[PDB]
Amino acid sequence: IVGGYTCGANTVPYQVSLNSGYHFCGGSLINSQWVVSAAHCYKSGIQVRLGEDNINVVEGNEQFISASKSIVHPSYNSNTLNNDIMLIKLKSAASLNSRVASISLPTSCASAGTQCLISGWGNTKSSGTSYPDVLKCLKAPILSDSSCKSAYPGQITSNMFCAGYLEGGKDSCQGDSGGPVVCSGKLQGIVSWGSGCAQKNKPGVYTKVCNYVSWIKQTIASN
Ligand SMILES: NCc1ccccc1
Ligand SMILES: [Ca+2]
Repeated sequence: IVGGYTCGANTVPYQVSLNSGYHFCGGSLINSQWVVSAAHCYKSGIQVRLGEDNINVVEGNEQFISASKSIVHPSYNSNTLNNDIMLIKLKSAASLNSRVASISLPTSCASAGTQCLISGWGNTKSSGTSYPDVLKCLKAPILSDSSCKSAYPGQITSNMFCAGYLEGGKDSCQGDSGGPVVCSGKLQGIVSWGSGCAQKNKPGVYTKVCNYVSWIKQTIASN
């Protein structure tokens, strides 16, 4: 997250870190057994880390649970990033408490202009590299579809939305991928892609979760 703020420990209780020996992507806990992330975060050998603030210090509220199954969306296209969504099943159920909690799936798609909360442990610099140890947060509005399509001509599908600031300076970044975009208390986006971080006229692009609720619910009911 570039241009954000320190969230505060366990104030984003649905945020997870995906670990393969090191943090590599975020995700969101949607019930006691299942995490949503980005398909482009797929790896074999994922451990899900819940209850984290500092990812390099064991602080006492963590739960570390290995994945038993990953399911990339059937229509994921890694070239275009269309359908950039993946479900991860935990080997055992998480213990839900005030520091580890699920986020609800949406009923309706969020509206342009709504302020959302984006969070992660990704790079904090627009130019250069600095990775934080504690969770960072950013408030950013959903942009109009016409603004989004003008920023990325020929590249925006109906399964994507843009959020952020056309003037630059505040954005998600590398290492935030797969993490949550929460608007009005519901999971509306997944950190997906963009052109760099916090550059002018190049806002972040997010997977539009409201288009996938049927697939999520069917998949959970069968696995
Ligand atoms: N600035 C959007 C973004 C997010 C994740 C990875 C790359 C770019
Ligand atoms: Ca920790």
